[PDB]
Amino acid sequence: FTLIELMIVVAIIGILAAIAIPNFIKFQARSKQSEAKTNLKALYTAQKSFFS
Amino acid sequence: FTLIELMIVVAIIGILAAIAIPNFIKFQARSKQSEAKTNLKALYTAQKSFFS
Repeated sequence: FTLIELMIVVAIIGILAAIAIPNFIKFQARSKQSEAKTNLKALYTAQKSFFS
Repeated sequence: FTLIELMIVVAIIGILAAIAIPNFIKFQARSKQSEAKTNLKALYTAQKSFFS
């Protein structure tokens, strides 16, 4: 190999350092949203038993 | 040998002192021109790496 190849190697690692991956904060927000579901279903249950 | 031969020897040395040889300054200049080639290829390489 020669100088151009080696500079391209450096440039490629520079590219990978700035890659645009998916936004996983969206995934973690969807994980955090489950509190609302569980606690609202608990509200529903408690209301039904209270009415009964 | 005689006087004519000796004078011809002197004249031949006079001729050799003024012989017309190739112009070697052109060969020196062709040697010096290699800076441009090497440095322009380095410029090309660096431009390609920067683009990448």
